[PDB]
Amino acid sequence: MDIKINDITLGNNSPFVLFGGINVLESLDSTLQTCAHYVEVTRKLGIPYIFKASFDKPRSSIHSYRGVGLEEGLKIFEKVKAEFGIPVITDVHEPHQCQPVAEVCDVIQLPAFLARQTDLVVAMAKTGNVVNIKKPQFLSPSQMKNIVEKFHEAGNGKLILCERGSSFGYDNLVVDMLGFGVMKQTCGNLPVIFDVTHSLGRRAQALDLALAGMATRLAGLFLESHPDPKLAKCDGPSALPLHLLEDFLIRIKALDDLIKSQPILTIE
Amino acid sequence: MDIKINDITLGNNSPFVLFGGINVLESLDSTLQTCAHYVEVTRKLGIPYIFKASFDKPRSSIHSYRGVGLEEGLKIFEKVKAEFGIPVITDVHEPHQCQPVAEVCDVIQLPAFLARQTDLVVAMAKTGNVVNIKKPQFLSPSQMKNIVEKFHEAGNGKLILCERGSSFGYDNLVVDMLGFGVMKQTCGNLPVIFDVTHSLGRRAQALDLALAGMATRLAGLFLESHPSALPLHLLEDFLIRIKALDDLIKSQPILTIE
Amino acid sequence: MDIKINDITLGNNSPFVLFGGINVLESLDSTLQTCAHYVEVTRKLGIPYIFKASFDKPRSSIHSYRGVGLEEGLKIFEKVKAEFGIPVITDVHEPHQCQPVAEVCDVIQLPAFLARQTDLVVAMAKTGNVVNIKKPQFLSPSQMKNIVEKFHEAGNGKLILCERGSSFGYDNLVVDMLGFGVMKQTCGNLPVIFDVTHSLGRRAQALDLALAGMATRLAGLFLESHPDPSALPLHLLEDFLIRIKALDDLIKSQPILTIE
Amino acid sequence: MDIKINDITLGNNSPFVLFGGINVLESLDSTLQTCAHYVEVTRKLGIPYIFKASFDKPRSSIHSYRGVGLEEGLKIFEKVKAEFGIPVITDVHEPHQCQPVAEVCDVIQLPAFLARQTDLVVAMAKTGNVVNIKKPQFLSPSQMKNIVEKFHEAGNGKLILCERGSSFGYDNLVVDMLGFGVMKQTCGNLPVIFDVTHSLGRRAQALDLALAGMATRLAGLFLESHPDPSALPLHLLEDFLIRIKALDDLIKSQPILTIE
Ligand SMILES: [Cl-]
Ligand SMILES: [Cl-]
Ligand SMILES: [Cl-]
Ligand SMILES: [Cl-]
Ligand SMILES: [Cl-]
Ligand SMILES: [Cl-]
Ligand SMILES: [Cl-]
Ligand SMILES: [Cl-]
Ligand SMILES: [Cl-]
Ligand SMILES: [Cl-]
Ligand SMILES: [Cl-]
Ligand SMILES: [Cl-]
Repeated sequence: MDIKINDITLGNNSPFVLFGGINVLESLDSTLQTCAHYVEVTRKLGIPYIFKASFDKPRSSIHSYRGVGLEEGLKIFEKVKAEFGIPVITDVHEPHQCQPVAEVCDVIQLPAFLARQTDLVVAMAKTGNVVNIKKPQFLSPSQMKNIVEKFHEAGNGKLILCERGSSFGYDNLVVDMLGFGVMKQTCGNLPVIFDVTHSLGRRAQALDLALAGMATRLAGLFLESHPDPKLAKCDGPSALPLHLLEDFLIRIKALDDLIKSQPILTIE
Repeated sequence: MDIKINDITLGNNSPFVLFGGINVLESLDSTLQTCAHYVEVTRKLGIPYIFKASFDKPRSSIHSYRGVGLEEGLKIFEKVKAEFGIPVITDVHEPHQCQPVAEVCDVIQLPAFLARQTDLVVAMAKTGNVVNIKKPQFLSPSQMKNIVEKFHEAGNGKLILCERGSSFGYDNLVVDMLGFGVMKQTCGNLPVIFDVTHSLGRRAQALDLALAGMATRLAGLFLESHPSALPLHLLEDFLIRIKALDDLIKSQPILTIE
Repeated sequence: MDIKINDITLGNNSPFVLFGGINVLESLDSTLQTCAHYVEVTRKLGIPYIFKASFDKPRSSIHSYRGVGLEEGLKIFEKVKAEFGIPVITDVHEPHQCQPVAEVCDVIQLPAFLARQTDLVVAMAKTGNVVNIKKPQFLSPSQMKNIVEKFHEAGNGKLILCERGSSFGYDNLVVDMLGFGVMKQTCGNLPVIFDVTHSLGRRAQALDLALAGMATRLAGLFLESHPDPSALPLHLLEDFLIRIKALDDLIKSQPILTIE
Repeated sequence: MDIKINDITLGNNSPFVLFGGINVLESLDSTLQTCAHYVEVTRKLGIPYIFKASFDKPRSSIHSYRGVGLEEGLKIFEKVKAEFGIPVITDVHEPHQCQPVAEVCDVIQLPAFLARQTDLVVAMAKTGNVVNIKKPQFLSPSQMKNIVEKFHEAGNGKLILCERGSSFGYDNLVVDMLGFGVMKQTCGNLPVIFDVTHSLGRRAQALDLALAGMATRLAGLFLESHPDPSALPLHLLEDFLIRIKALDDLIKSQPILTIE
């Protein structure tokens, strides 16, 4: 099943869509600057693109920076849309936020941590917007159908499943490449995308992991990069250096183009 | 570090406290009847007891029973407290709930899935109530120190750490019995309790697992019962065993291996 | 199902048996000295005791110490048995070793890393000796019935199942305390014992872990001790075992409670 | 580091080599028929090829078919080499087997289950043959360096590291795609290959898993087939390999990008 996000076609047998940006909104200028680089690179290479950012980071330490908030975040997203003409994605945290965020933001994201909170799921469903569901590290690929069921019952079937790794002992994640296939098979072939950033604790391996994931035939890649850099723990420890964006994406796109040009081979 | 909950002294070198009750409040009478059974059994045996129940089930299906809700829930807890003269514990899911729930409920519980929601942690901290922190299946015993830090930063140090198992592959949980010690050593010897019910698959294994856990020298046992859950009629036979073991473990000085 | 080892009754509802000793044999004197400490303490407390040691360490690095070897190892074991009149246990690594080792050693042990080696299982089985099966970190409790079936087919039912923890991510073990019961239920209630030593992170945690395991109602406890792989400090042996026994006596004094 | 195996260049930046064959040798006839198909397909597509088979299955249940055995096994291998002029690979289980197996078989394989058995490692190293090290499901990628160090100490540096998945709870494996990079970085960029067959549960997932692995830039792919739970249907080999080769050629055409 494909989903339409404005001009973009999202689906497991379509050219991959980049859901790309930064961990959290810092300011209007930094946002436009970082977004512009993503927009120029994506236009150059011909990759469908949706700008990603959180306006709030609700797990942040008490007196540490957590974002700009809902009011100024939505203002920044409005400007990104007006300036670049692209779709955007952000995450929602309380049921009340859903309708107003859904007015501006084209895709609304269910945090992995809140993935089981029924009122949030219902509230998101009611908006009618495309929804990105982050798969929790503690949930099996087959347990995702229950979240999908819940959304369907609440009357919204435009769902994206986003992989971010699974708990592997203490203080460690592993990405089960077989999980992509299980989610395709058991959730009606909804678009599946890969959050390579949050599957990682360091950036050196980001390309190898991304390429492996995309080799499995996916609707898209979800990725964060540094902005106008805030070094000491501000951008996320696995964020890609922004200047490498082109060199990175050119390889992802070449791989994706190859996989998608070959018909699906059933092994029976 | 010991914590006072009315007359109860809760601590890792104190007689174990039973955090016992049901999954969700359904009706006043049903709650009173089941609570009465716990109260009678625990007073008979001489085990400090705190009655547990949720007033809402925020994660259950659209097509399921989701509880009596806050307003009704608090009324029931008020009645439980007045009738039996015991403390109670419930979970909270939203910052705005904390102050009203904390007016009635002696212990307020941070749900595992919300363990890292800062706004909730702050709102719970501000009540000044004793807090029960549910340890998520995906967090290491070391990572728990970070939640404890948040609470301290928010001005509340009356914290309980509650073990409920850790993720072990897909759809399976294992309880790392070493994690109790790691939490004790790294989180300032705050009270550690064991949620045996949510650690389990089959109820058949509940005594064996509860005894294993309590053998590591813990402040309390957290369990649910039903007339998954322990059958309510077996509560006395079950508690006799836990108490015998707890009393034995606590009668022998901590043997430090070095 | 109980197993008799000379005058010892080993079983999941009998007083726990201590399988205790050292990692590797080094010399006669040192072996007698350490066994003497164990024997003194276990005789005093009234705990059935079986002395454990390897004669070989086949995974050790090339330039590391490996033990005294088979021939010298058996002589030491003969001497240990002669002096103290207790049963002994050692591990075997090759089919040919099984018969001569079994003539001397009361319990022979299948190493975790070789637990699936059919020819080794067959040769151990044929001795008719009591066998201790070390559960591998990568095997589930229900996969152990496959090892048990193998011993049965080869004609030996005097089997002990020995828990030592399970792979938990990279570089960590966790002991699933529920696994004891699953092995009890699906492997015909064979004696289950707990290797607390090879389960462990740092020794400091040995008492807490041993007590947790024994709380589940087990046939025995398996530990190694150090000079004073985090073995127990030898000078703490008595204080340690007083607590294990006290707990084991309490658990065993109460009839099994079926939860239904 | 590259390894020469006859005319084949094996390395993490060379065209991928296929280590392909069957679980176990049953007869010469059946071996030749299956190998013939591999040879034809790999020749047509231009993929370097090494035929794989075990002559023995040391972990099978007692009365399951265990393979033809060493003597008959080496004869079959000799005929494979004579008929097709290709290199071959097989696994060894005892030190005494190593020199005679190494005479015939170009690559000798250390089983996952025996990975830490020092005597076998040493006996394998002394042959001077190319060695495939199977990574155990319970060893971390950084623990592999210790096996490599042993082989280096015992005189052999022609080593291949073979991924086959890691323990993930009970009776489940996961392949950590990051492990390939970690092995390359910490073990001197030795050739790393991927056993998709043993990593798997249902054969339906074989292509996706294999492509994912090879996307990480590897020296080779390791698989079993069968005319027709995990083995690839022999008739799909061409279609399968067309896709692996297309992905491999692309990845290997692009300069390594280090994220800095
Ligand atoms: Cl995110
Ligand atoms: Cl956050
Ligand atoms: Cl998560
Ligand atoms: Cl990482
Ligand atoms: Cl609860
Ligand atoms: Cl719930
Ligand atoms: Cl949880
Ligand atoms: Cl060893
Ligand atoms: Cl093991
Ligand atoms: Cl193999
Ligand atoms: Cl085998
Ligand atoms: Cl293995």
